[PDB]
Amino acid sequence: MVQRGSKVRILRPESYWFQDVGTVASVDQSGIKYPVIVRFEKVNYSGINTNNFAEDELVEVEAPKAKPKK
Repeated sequence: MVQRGSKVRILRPESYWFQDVGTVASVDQSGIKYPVIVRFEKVNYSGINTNNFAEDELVEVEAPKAKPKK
């Protein structure tokens, strides 16, 4: 589940930030090309920092917990 704060991988071959984990800034539910907003640290050929992606084009890859079960 992609909430505000969860980091996800980018699966958009068009996005300069392919194969990189960004952070979800906010989720808009009204009708846009990318309901979920993602943030990055690097830039691209256009010189951007934040963009918008769809949840289906993102994978959840947060730092796993170091404690399966005691």
